[PDB]
Amino acid sequence: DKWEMERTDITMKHKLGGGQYGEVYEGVWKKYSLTVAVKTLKEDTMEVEEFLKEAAVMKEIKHPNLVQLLGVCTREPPFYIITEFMTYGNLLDYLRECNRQEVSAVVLLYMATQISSAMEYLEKKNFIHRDLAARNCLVGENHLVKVADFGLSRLMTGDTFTAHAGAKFPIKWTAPESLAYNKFSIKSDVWAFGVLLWEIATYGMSPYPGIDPSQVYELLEKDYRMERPEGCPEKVYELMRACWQWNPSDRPSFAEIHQAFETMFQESSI
Ligand SMILES: CC(C)[C@H](CO)Nc1nc(Nc2ccc(C(=O)O)c(Cl)c2)c2ncn(C(C)C)c2n1
Repeated sequence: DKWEMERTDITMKHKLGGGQYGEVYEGVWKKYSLTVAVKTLKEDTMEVEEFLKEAAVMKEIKHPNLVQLLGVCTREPPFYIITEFMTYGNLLDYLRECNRQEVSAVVLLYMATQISSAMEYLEKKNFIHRDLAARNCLVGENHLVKVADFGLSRLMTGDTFTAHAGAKFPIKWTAPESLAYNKFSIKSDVWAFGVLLWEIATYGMSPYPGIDPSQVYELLEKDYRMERPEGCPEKVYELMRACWQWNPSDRPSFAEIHQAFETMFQESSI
């Protein structure tokens, strides 16, 4: 493909971190004097074909609020996925460490608007994220937020996919039908978006504070939901609650969610 790059085109600068399936490095694409992010493959955590398929999916993604693929190094090991660099790291650490006078209520609305826009695009393009959380959103200059998209899957909007036998999910972000039946759809991303709103509203607090993850399912089925965070506008909390409807079909679409946040963002600025 025209996405293939020479390994020598990039010079690594610094290791940013990395966890589950690979490390992230800050690098420089010398030919364009451009700072980039390089995703490596951690052997024994993820198979080569599963990693190459992630890159194939990213090739098709083009949105201002979705991390842009720049190139890939597949020919031989180690394999790399080269994307644009997001200067301030993940949204979780950013919210926890920020100056709340600078990152005010309007900036929070701005951030939710950008995320919902990326999700509306995935919904329109027949993609599912399956890992929406603040730690998977990246921040750039002037509160620019982009959703990381390594784990995207092709799924016709409305269809439900089933995860593999004995799959582990981050319980507190996972929709009840996904916890109980390993069923994932755009509606399960709507549920996770609800949790992401709560992380934004609390400036990076951990959801279901103090609650045992093994008791979350039973609580959700008995209609327990996180309460309205301090300072959260009731309209924004009504949206979280609409995202947390037990029935997937009762949850709003990302087009409706995006429209609601766009209106509130325009109004708050005015
Ligand atoms: C923990 C690592 C892996 C990080 C945060 O989630 N991932 C991570 N961090 C990024 N950039 C930064 C920016 C600043 C810092 C800093 O502290 O100075 C750090 Cl750690 C990373 C990044 N940019 C594009 N990507 C794509 C690959 C989407 C990134 N993934």
